[PDB]
Amino acid sequence: TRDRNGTWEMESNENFEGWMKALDIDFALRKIAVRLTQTLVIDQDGDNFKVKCTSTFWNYDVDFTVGVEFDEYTKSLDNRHVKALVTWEGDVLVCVQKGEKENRGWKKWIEGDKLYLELTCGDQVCRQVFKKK
Ligand SMILES: *C/C=C(C)/C=C/C=C(C)/C=C/C1=C(C)CCCC1(C)C
Repeated sequence: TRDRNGTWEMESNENFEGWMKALDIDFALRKIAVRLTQTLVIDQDGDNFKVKCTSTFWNYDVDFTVGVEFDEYTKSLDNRHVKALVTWEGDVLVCVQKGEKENRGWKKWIEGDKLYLELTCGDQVCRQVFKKK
């Protein structure tokens, strides 16, 4: 399915520290973030998405249209400008963030009841799994 709509509660988070370190997020901020429980809210309407990842201190929001490049400034993360592009590869939602870091982006799959998110930077992959609330 290409559906991603819903409220998604994190069940597992693998190598979040390694991925934050690959982005050069400062150590002190990584220590605050690393085991915060995350909720991911996705609103999807045709090509248009609004994605909100929320925690206690610390949010990450992005809105985009599938197939339309957009500038992203990761102000609450590593504070870089990337040219982002989200597309479908079959039923996989794929984002490439072109910029300083190589292999930077994310992918979302659904399998069973569950949303699988892989965040990449350099040689690091962070694997998260969410259940729909
Ligand atoms: C499709 C879903 C995506 C791309 C969600 C990405 C979520 C993040 C990059 C969240 C990052 C966060 C940190 C690096 C610090 C802790 C706060 C978070 C969880 C919002």
